[PDB]
Amino acid sequence: TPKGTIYLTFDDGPVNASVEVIKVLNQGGVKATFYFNAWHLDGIGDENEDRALEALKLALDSGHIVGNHSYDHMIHNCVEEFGPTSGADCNATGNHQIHSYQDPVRDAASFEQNLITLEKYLPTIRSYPNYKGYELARLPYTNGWRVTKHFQADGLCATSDNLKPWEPGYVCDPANPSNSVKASIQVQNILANQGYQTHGWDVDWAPENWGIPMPANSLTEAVPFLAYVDKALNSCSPTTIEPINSKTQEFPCGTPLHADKVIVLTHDFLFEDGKRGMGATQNLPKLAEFIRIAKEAGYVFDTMDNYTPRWSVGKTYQAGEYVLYQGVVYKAVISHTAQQDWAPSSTSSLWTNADPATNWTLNVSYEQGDIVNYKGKRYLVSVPHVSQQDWTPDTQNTLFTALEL
Amino acid sequence: TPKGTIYLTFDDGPVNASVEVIKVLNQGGVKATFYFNAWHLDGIGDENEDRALEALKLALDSGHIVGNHSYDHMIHNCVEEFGPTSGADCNATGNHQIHSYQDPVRDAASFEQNLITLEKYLPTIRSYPNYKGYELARLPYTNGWRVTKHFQADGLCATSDNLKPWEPGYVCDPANPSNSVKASIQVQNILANQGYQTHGWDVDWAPENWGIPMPANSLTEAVPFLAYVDKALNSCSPTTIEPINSKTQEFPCGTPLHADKVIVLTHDFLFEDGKRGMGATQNLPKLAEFIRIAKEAGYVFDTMDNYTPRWSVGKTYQAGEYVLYQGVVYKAVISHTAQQDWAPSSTSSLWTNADPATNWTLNVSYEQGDIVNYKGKRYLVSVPHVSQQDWTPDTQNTLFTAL
Ligand code: NA
Ligand code: NA
Ligand SMILES: [Zn+2]
Ligand SMILES: [Zn+2]
Repeated sequence: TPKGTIYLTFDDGPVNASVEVIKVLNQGGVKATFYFNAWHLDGIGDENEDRALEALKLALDSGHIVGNHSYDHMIHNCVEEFGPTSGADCNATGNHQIHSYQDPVRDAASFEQNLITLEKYLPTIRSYPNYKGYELARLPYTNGWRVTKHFQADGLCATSDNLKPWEPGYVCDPANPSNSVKASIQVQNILANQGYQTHGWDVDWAPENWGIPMPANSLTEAVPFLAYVDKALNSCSPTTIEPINSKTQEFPCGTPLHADKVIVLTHDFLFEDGKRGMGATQNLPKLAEFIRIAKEAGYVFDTMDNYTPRWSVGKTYQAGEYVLYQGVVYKAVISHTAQQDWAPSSTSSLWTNADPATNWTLNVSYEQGDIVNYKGKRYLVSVPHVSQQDWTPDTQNTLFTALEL
Repeated sequence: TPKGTIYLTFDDGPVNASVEVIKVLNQGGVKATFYFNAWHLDGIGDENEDRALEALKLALDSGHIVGNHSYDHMIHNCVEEFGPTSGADCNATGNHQIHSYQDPVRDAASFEQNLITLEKYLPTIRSYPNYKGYELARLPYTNGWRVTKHFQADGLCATSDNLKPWEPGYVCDPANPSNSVKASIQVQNILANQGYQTHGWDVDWAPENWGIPMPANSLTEAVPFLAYVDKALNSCSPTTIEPINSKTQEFPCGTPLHADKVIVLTHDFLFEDGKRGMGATQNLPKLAEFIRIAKEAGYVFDTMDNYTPRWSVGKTYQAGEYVLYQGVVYKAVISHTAQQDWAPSSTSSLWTNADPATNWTLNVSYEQGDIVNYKGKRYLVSVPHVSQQDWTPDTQNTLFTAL
């Protein structure tokens, strides 16, 4: 039985480099998750991306999971007017992490636009079970988390209102986060109410040095990176990770769903021979080696659609354990062995709804102090209870108290 | 028992006229369904629409259901280049029904842009249980239907590639529909795979004559319209309705979910004092009276979120009866009484998935000849069976055969 589970996640695809990366994953006998920005398909993402559609098709046909990284990676907030050149413009200024989130509603809508463009270039995409663009997402620049009702946490210094995080004079106050960070929090919540889960990362496989020519060549080697993963295992990395803008300060250390698991973040473009260095030639062998020696050490590889285990007939669940079923998260009320007719639902007494959302819903175990949205108003939970059809916040003055607003 | 159930549906909102209509419903003690086009919120729908946001807010706060009629009512297909004036341009030419659907992928995407814009102007909209824009839709111009696996049917002469239905030389051939109609069928399928249901209508509450100086004034009066509804009840209206472009030729007459129900189609704009006539003054009284005399005649009013009854604990179901549960359609396998811990699902033994979709899914009772989509390929169902996790089409050569 294994040491733990590693989840390879690649951000910022689909681009040309993605193709060889995928092939390498297949040769290594592993699946992975790709959080995509569909603007590359439109050829305006300022990358070698003529093979974008090919790379999307390949990822899906190979059984890899596809999740939502938003349409334009929030570049519409890096410029005054978004257009075909905006990607190039933002790379010129290098202001990706400045004012990255502004209008949380418009920024949230970016993910829905991502859905549209993906289904535009590949009309059959929803026929792929491993297509999870409508369920799994990750916020650009941000190590934030919306997994369960009690497993959520934000990147409180992910983005800035002023200076870049490395510029001298940059200041990060977790207790008084930037307006950009606040906006990104709002984005998290909006996605959660739309049924999305969002995940951050435990370690980042990145250049050891971004300041040199050909920075991609400095990607940590396989063995040492495996060391970093070992240390990450059950060590609440998100709180200790560097740099400061990659931290998840209020991460619920020791939360069950996170035990024995390490989420690896990396980027497709780091594996291409191009403007960032000899990524393909130097780094593809590293990816191949890492997978080989990780399996050898007792690790298994899995994808983000399973990070929360999917409910399955015949398996025994303990009271308090979480599962994922038909897009909804549930928490076991009593220990038992699942059978055909006993699946989690809005009326099941064996399970309660534990989505990381804030809209009032059926069969949720609400605690005192909880706040839910309903029919355009906010309501404070005054009495702990399990919600039901008749007990809507606007008719239950004992359970809920309307707020001003 | 009631004589039947009427479902009032209002299309083409939200606009100024919507406000008073809603009030009339509220005064009448009834709920209704509103299929909206959000482009009015952007102020480019060529109507009195400065109170659009107020009207949407109101319909939701009043308990009315909101469904998806697409962002721009497909006006982007009525012009060469869609823009702020396109609504006006299309009303000028009157070419709405020509080339109405072209690229079905884009046209379907319109229904989704609609979601975005609605949530843009009302960020709290998803906190309304009665907001069903992502689940309930209706295609412009089209009396089409995606209800269950066995209850689907298209408006086969709804739109044209050439001539309008009144023009000389016009012919409608249900067996060889126009490219526009074909595209609209594809749109229906795409929405269904995204989890949508779509509904047509049984009668159309419209001007008796569009050719008079104030056509809105000719809206059928309460009594004669109530007669139309009496006639429509349990007599397969979609097949006999006029004009020809409002017909649903292959509508499943007698299908269980359609029994004792009449869906009324009308438009918000028909109840405004403006360019179409004295809609407010002349017609709002017709609406108010109709409700009164309808209830009196023994009808009850309900909304489209219940057209397929929602699964409820304690109720007894017969084998083959359909319910709606958490956005999915289900069919009872045997007669039973619903109980808390045994709800319809992808693993239930009491129910099978009966969504009107074409993508391969769990717990569907597949029949021989059926065609499903999976990982980019189409498969014929060679052996009838109930689907399950392990029996994916690409690994079960007995159950499925690639095309
Ligand atoms: Na979900
Ligand atoms: Na649905
Ligand atoms: Zn990124
Ligand atoms: Zn319409």
